[PDB]
Amino acid sequence: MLEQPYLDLAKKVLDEGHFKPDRTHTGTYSIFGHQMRFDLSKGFPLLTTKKVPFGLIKSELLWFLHGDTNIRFLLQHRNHIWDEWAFEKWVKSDEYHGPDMTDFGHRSQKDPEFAAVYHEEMAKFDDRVLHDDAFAAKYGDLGLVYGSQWRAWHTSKGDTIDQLGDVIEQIKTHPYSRKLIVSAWNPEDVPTMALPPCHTLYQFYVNDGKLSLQLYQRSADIFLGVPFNIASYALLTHLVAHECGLEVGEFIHTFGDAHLYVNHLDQIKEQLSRTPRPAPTLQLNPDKHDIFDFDMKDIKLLNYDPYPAIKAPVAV
Amino acid sequence: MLEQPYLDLAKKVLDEGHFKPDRTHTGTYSIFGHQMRFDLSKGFPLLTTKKVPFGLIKSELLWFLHGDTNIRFLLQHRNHIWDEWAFEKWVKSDEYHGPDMTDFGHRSQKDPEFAAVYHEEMAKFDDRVLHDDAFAAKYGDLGLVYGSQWRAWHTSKGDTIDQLGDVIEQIKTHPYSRKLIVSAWNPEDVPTMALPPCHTLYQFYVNDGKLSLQLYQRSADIFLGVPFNIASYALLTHLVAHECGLEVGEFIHTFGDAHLYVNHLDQIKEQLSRTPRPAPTLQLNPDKHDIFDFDMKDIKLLNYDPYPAIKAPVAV
Ligand SMILES: O=c1ccn([C@H]2C[C@H](O)[C@@H](COP(=O)(O)O)O2)c(=O)[nH]1
Ligand SMILES: O=c1ccn([C@H]2C[C@H](O)[C@@H](COP(=O)(O)O)O2)c(=O)[nH]1
Repeated sequence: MLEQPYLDLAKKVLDEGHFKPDRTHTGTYSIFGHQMRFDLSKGFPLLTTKKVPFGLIKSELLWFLHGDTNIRFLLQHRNHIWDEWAFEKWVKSDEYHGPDMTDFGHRSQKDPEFAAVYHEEMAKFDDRVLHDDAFAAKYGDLGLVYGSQWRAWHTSKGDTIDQLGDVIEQIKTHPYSRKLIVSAWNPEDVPTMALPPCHTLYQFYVNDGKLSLQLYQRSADIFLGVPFNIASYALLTHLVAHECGLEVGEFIHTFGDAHLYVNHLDQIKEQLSRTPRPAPTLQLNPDKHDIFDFDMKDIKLLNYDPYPAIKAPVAV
Repeated sequence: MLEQPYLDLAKKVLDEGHFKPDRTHTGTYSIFGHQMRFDLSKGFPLLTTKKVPFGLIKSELLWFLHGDTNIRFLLQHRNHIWDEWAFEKWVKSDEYHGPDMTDFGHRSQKDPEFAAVYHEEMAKFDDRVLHDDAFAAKYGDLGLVYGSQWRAWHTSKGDTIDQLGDVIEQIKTHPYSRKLIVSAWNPEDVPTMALPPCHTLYQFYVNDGKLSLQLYQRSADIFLGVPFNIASYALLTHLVAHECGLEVGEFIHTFGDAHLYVNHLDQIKEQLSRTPRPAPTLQLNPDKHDIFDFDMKDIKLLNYDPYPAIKAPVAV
């Protein structure tokens, strides 16, 4: 089945992943260097052996495509995937005067009541960003996140480069170019960042009128991370193909440190006992072609029939 | 045998590589996305089914390590791998007053006498760079080449970052870091360059006291390119391991566009009829550990017994 490569990665890490301690002191089982491919002509690689929220995937991707860096957009779509990042700044600001939120991420993980005051402050923060424009401009803007890296790479000369916009043009004028590359890694910024890009670099490739894309992910959470990562980039591959009038080829996913956190083993084992169902089909707006001017309604997933979702503790 | 992955790549591209035209109008057979690994504890991956000049590999690598960008160093070691690049500038300079060298690369490929006047001017150019310090400073310096990218990444703030020097430190203080990454791709520079980095990015990884390195090569010449590329990075893996006091793991080589130029098929087929011999063993100076202060004498290849070399026309 289409998603089999993912299940095969989960197995391999269980069988031969060496224990390797990580920064979160949680513990992991990892392997270095792995690659899997998905034939996008066979279907959309959104897992069926477990329910994945495609809505969070499409919204976040469009957010990236717009060159947006402000969370406000996301909250407007109920997408909270990045809140933790903006909320941190607020908490550590001189304007922040409320309950000490030190190590709130896992502190909430170890306190039902702390998580109460914490989920309270968070709910407030999200409200301000949603309504108070000046507050949003100050705390809702992540700054250095995929959107600016893809669409507004700051140059020494003081300008900004639209990597993605330029590459799409190159695909339209030199499809056989061996350097349709977009980077998210900037040695200048990487040192001072909290979490340097996990999706370090990706490359397009065209042949026989088909578009393929290879992604280099330096670090990966097999259980919680990967199911999403696959959907984000397979979707990007479709959008760019659509915009360039090409057929879709395959999404090649290359890994650096693929890992399983020790606290996801029972969950991963369970999923492995499930049998993949046919993959869903993706459908994009035929009339509209400028992918940068796309919105939710322009992308629809069909025939997605997953198994129930699988809950598991995030490693914080 | 140790080099089997390479032979397996050659086969695969012959069997299922789709014809794909390239910028040199030569013609190629390519595949997108491939990965092979070499267990460095089993030997050094310098091909035995064909003779490869390790001297050119060690000198060029040290050149990179020194953060050097001036060809002068290379010529001092009889290494001419980069001449073509510096020679071009000279030819197109206002100080250059001699035979028109337009498209000299392949123009020489189609004229025994042009190649004569051309090899004459080149021999002169190399002499000036070797003796005339001022000329070298002007034409012998490539500027944006691996050495400066690895060891002196120019920042907007006006500084220069030593990626490699910093990463080696991180390996010594946080070996389990999932971001021991060095990039050679700069969106700001890539557009105006003649040949953007083929070796786009590489990543270190440590576990069980062993160092592994994964390389992302966006484009590759299976026949003339790869045999060298493998040696350069397997050697870098050894040097860094040596400097950090770790054992050696494996070199994982990831590819974007792996290709065979149409004019190398008879040669590749011939090599495929050869049977790999045991791999050579690498030996580094035990007393000296600061790899940036290394020189030829500090690295020796043992028991390398290849088959005769295989001549083939370079795609220019
Ligand atoms: O889309 C994402 C984002 C993050 N990660 C994971 C990788 C690691 O589990 C953690 C980042 O820790 P470091 O790799 O930076 O050390 O987040 C993913 O797999 N997918
Ligand atoms: O160390 C090297 C340097 C170059 N190439 C090859 C790849 C392509 O054959 C050509 C570069 O052409 P473009 O890929 O940039 O389009 O050089 C290699 O395989 N190895």
